[PDB]
Amino acid sequence: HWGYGKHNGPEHWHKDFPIAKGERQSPVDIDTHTAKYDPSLKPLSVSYDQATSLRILNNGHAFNVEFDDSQDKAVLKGGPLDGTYRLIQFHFHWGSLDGQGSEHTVDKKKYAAELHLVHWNTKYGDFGKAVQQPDGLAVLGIFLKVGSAKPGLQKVVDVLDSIKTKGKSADFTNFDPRGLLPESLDYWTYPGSLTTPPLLECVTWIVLKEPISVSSEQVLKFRKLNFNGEGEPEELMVDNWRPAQPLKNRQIKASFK
Ligand SMILES: CCc1cc2c(cc1OS(N)(=O)=O)CC[C@@H]1[C@@H]2CC[C@]2(C)[C@@H](OS(N)(=O)=O)CC[C@@H]12
Ligand SMILES: [Zn+2]
Ligand SMILES: [Zn+2]
Repeated sequence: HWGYGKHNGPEHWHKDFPIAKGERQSPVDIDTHTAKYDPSLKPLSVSYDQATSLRILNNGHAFNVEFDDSQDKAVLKGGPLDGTYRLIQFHFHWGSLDGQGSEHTVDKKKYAAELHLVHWNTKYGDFGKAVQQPDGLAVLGIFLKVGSAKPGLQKVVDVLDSIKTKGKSADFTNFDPRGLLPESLDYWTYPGSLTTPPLLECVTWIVLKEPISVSSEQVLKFRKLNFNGEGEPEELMVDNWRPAQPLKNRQIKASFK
């Protein structure tokens, strides 16, 4: 089964998922000097006030905080998008060291981690149908750097020991994702794909310019999670990120000067 090891990592994915070598794969390196400022781009609209988290799960790749997407309780709109996109879940990608971990890079710089808030286009009814569409998903990417602690992330960090291994899950209600956002919503945007199999090219990527800072203690608790399932040889869950892919015939647009 695909993973992030020497024998089943990103380099091996194309065998079971040919689209890994497609025309609009993600992540990609964001060259801030070649990114085009587009004055017609609109401010991003993040409406997370009625968000309803349900639980946190360790899927063997990363951990997911899921939300109730049966109503327009937490949506992303505006920016480069048309219509409404419902938040279904958020997860992270981190490294074994602070110098690596993010999937997207900025002028080749890699951050310690990357938060992905996944939303699907409401015009497609459900997430399953959305992924089969070129504009079915909108993933808000937010870089994480190590420094001061992020208060809004502590509730997440403290429950990880309860889902240490693959398959484990636990209730996780009333978590507010607004505590995970940086001050500015300035962003870069480009058409891409899921960064893990099935690697479907259904994503409008929106990557925030301003990263959030987390403490070394917080990211350390991320690295204590396991890739393996309970009762198996321990393999720490680290470096679950896919490297940058060829931009090909795409242009990264910036919402700010
Ligand atoms: C709905 C299609 C589908 C998608 C996804 C999975 C299983 C799926 O079902 S399948 N292919 O096994 O029948 C498992 C891994 C999922 C992926 C959708 C995109 C996800 C949330 C990724 O988000 S990301 N990095 O922002 O692109 C992380 C894990 C990914
Ligand atoms: Zn899996
Ligand atoms: Zn992701």
